Amino acid sequence: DTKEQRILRYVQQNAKPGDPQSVLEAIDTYCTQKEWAMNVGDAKGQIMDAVIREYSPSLVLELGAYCGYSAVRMARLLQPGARLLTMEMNPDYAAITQQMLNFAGLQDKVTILNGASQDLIPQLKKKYDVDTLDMVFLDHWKDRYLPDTLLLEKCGLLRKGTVLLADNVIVPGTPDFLAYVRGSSSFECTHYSSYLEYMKVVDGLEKAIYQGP
Ligand SMILES: CCNc1ncnc2c1ncn2[C@@H]1O[C@H](/C=C/CNC(=O)c2cc(-c3ccc(F)cc3)cc(O)c2O)[C@@H](O)[C@H]1O
Ligand SMILES: [Cl-]
Ligand SMILES: [Cl-]
Ligand SMILES: [Mg+2]
Repeated sequence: DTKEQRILRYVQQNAKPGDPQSVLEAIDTYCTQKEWAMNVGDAKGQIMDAVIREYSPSLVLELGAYCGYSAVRMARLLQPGARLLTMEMNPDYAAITQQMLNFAGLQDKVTILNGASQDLIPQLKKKYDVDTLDMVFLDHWKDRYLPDTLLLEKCGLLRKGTVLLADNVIVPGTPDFLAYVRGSSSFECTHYSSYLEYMKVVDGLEKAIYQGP
């Protein structure tokens, strides 16, 4: 058994099917009382909720689902008919995420794509019928934030006004990404200071809005 499987089982044993908030609470409780895990957490999660409500995106991409905590957060706030695509390379975690979303009742709003972002991003247009993305949440390996931002642009998936939202810009940090977006005329950036999930350690989210080529 893995820690990720243990989180899923705790939600199944302690939350209410079809109630996303109960799922989020259960995961937070497990990760605070039993075993830490790299979910975005409630502190940063409340900032993400405020961003999602401000922008009301019709199509969101998440890079790195993990166990589906942030996918539950985001999908529960989507307007009716809006959609989330979430990419997760680890097949075990992809299945956990699918089951988390099923449990929460959010499965009709989300598509969980099992594969690496560098493989799946170039397929979005033709295979997933994407035109452009309204919002992207970056939460995968930190050294892939910049490569994948640049791939998304190459592939034509960013429009003027696409909102990038990046986790962990302080801890662990993503120094190439952060320097790049902050220094580029192609992005307008805002920093939201917060705390690392389940810890009294400063972290933050970066919002970087694409300005066009
Ligand atoms: C290969 C790049 N493309 C990818 N495409 C799809 N899924 C990918 C990809 N990379 C990684 N994944 C998945 O994203 C997840 C990985 C995320 C990496 N995150 C972190 O390392 C992380 C780490 C911390 C952290 C902070 C403090 C610490 F002391 C220790 C760890 C906190 C966080 O919030 C984090 O997000 C996994 O589910 C992984 O399988
Ligand atoms: Cl998460
Ligand atoms: Cl937290
Ligand atoms: Mg993170």
